Amino acid sequence: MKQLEDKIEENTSKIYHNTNEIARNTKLVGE
Amino acid sequence: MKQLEDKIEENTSKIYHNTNEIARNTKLVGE
Amino acid sequence: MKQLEDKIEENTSKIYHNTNEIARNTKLVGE
Ligand SMILES: [Cl-]
Ligand SMILES: [Cl-]
Ligand SMILES: [Cl-]
Repeated sequence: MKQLEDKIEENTSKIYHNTNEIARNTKLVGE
Repeated sequence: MKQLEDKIEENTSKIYHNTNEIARNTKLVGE
Repeated sequence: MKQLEDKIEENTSKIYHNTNEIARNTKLVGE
């Protein structure tokens, strides 16, 4: 349970960083 | 358990939206 | 529990593929 919460959080962190990288790419492809 | 399922689903939703944004960027960088 | 671990892993896999696609876009927007 605690390790599963850990694993969920590792995913949440990866998502957070992906969102920020995507946002950078979005800006660079934008007019 | 139910809240953990919730949290997993919040991640799944964030991923879904990231995938669609990535796809938009992929198209805009494509020839 | 086992299915929840499954679901977490489905998210981890989606994230992995998103990270690689983002990286491709990052390179294509880079100088
Ligand atoms: Cl997750
Ligand atoms: Cl992207
Ligand atoms: Cl993601």
